[PDB]
Amino acid sequence: PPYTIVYFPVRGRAEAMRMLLADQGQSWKEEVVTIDTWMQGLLKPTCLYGQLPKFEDGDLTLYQSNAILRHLGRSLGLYGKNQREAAQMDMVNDGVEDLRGKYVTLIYTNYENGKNDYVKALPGHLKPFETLLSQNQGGKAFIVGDQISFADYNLLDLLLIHQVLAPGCLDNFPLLSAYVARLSARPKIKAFLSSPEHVNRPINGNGKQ
Amino acid sequence: PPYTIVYFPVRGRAEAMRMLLADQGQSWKEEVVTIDTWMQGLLKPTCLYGQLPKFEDGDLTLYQSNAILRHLGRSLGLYGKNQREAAQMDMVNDGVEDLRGKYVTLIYTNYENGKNDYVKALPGHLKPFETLLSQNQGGKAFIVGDQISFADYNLLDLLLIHQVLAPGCLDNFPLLSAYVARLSARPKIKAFLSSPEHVNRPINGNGKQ
Ligand SMILES: N[C@@H](CCC(=O)N[C@@H](CSCc1ccc([N+](=O)[O-])cc1)C(=O)NCC(=O)O)C(=O)O
Ligand SMILES: N[C@@H](CCC(=O)N[C@@H](CSCc1ccc([N+](=O)[O-])cc1)C(=O)NCC(=O)O)C(=O)O
Repeated sequence: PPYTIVYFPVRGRAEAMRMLLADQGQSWKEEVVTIDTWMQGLLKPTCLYGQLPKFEDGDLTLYQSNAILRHLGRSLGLYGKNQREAAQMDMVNDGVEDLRGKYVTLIYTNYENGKNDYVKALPGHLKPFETLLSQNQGGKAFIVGDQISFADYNLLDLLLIHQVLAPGCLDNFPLLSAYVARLSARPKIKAFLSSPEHVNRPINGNGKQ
Repeated sequence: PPYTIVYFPVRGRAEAMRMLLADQGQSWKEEVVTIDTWMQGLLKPTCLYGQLPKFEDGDLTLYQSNAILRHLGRSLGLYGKNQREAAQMDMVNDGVEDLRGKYVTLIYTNYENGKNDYVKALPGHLKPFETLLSQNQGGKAFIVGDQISFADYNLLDLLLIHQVLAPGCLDNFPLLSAYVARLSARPKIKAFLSSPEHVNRPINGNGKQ
């Protein structure tokens, strides 16, 4: 710390790290970049991969949303208790990111013509996570183990935006449903989900959700 | 241990971990799954995400190539000397994974009509790595720190296949060129890169490269 988040005025790839920080009682500076400013072409070229979010831990400057989540999980005790749990949380996060990539393409490239096909293919993309919970204390604890990890925050965030995109996508996934309701109930999480910062912030940058 | 790689008869997303295991003097078993066997649909459903590669490390089974690479780095000491380097390495690997994703898209879904555009845009995608090396000991060591890490193996593999796709794409990147030659010169990698198993394995599933 101190933490600073440089990103567009949307939840997108910054919301999971925001929940994580919040749930851990951490504070951070918010450096919002409007599309207008972005198109000026002054910030983009100074970005490692020419993209946001950009993360600053004071001395360390980072890019790549998942790399940032992993850094936070590792430097905050949210990365499992051993090497086996760490490997599994990664396997989980990788799956979360694959689905997120598809979500983004849909939202920004073919919402109208693709949504119908997306929602229909969604169940087969959620099952792997339902299966992971069943194999872990009947799905009573977390995605991996019994302690909140950076992978949970990413998964939770991914499931929440999908419930918005398709209201009943978790109806056939008991474990995931309760899992979502539970984590959301967590004091600082529930509070984060109701804060104006979050509430007023659009999920995506094109007004689609 | 022991180590077992379950994947199609190609290098693709398994060559980097193989090269990694090779440079560490480690041996492993290969369970080659053919296209005809995969089409039977017996194995696919047993995969967490319905895809390969599948990795077995003793009683630990893993899916997702980058999760597998991270597991090996952590367990074999190829994940930096501290948190700062670990975060930096994930930032690199994620970058490598974004370009790999685009590479696969070109190869499998738009090779003939998109290659020109891809190669023309490639310099912009390689610049970040050149930059990363110049900021680390002037670029005489590795991608992050003074010790080889899982990120190097993934980047090295990606760079090698891009030289096959676009001969001389590293001509305008002195650090990245010398980097490849340097790492490819490592005795164990030098041997792997010329080993029959590696050589006899096509780069991708459709023969295009
Ligand atoms: N792998 C990278 C992917 C980053 C990425 O896609 N970044 C987008 C923003 S998230 C998606 C997004 C797009 C637009 C808005 N907006 O408000 O206009 C918000 C979010 C970006 O920087 N785009 C700028 C560019 O490439 O030039 C990661 O995980 O961090
Ligand atoms: N994010 C996952 C992506 C995995 C992936 O794309 N897997 C492909 C194989 S690598 C790309 C590939 C495709 C085809 C061949 N082939 O020989 O026919 C080889 C490699 C797959 O399992 N496809 C089967 C399916 O989805 O049903 C990861 O990083 O591991």
